[PDB]
Amino acid sequence: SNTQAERSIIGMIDMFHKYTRRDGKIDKPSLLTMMKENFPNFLSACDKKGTNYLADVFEKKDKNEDKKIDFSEFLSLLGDIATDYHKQSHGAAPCS
Amino acid sequence: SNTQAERSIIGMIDMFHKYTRRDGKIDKPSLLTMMKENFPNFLSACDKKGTNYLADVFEKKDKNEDKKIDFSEFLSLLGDIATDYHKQSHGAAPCS
Ligand SMILES: [Ca+2]
Ligand SMILES: [Ca+2]
Ligand SMILES: [Cl-]
Ligand SMILES: [Cl-]
Ligand SMILES: [Zn+2]
Ligand SMILES: [Zn+2]
Repeated sequence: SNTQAERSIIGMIDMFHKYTRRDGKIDKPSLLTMMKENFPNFLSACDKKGTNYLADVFEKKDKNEDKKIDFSEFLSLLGDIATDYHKQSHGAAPCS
Repeated sequence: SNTQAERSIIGMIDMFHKYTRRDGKIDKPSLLTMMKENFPNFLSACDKKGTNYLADVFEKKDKNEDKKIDFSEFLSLLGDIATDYHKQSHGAAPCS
């Protein structure tokens, strides 16, 4: 029986696999769809602050500039999102 | 209403906060406890392969050698765990 933490991690792999193309990477329109579908409250908190997270997320996370997001770059994105939530838990405003 | 993905991320912050000391970092015995409590099936799969993940995890993840695991180093650990699960989902053996 997996724990909540283990299920969470497995769920992130399964989420990545909803959006990959045949080359095992996520293209730009698919990454935006993934964000809208899985992080809509995160995105809404950004909006309220005047920030359109989807304007630049692909360009910021496509570190090797191959116009795809691979699993390592996907993990980096999740780490950015987690870092925002962590800042919020310390009293920061969202999407700072 | 948060989504499953957003709840997962928030859950990782709350998990980090179960184990921090006053300086907002996780010390070595606490990190091992966190692993045993939250990733026991992950650890058991390692064992079966002949790998004791807890022998070196602290030393591998304490990148700045301050004898604490801060949030950024905690995210790196989660990314290692996710990368293992991702490899498994592609047919690799666990804890490779
Ligand atoms: Ca890329
Ligand atoms: Ca450290
Ligand atoms: Cl893939
Ligand atoms: Cl903290
Ligand atoms: Zn994959
Ligand atoms: Zn904290």
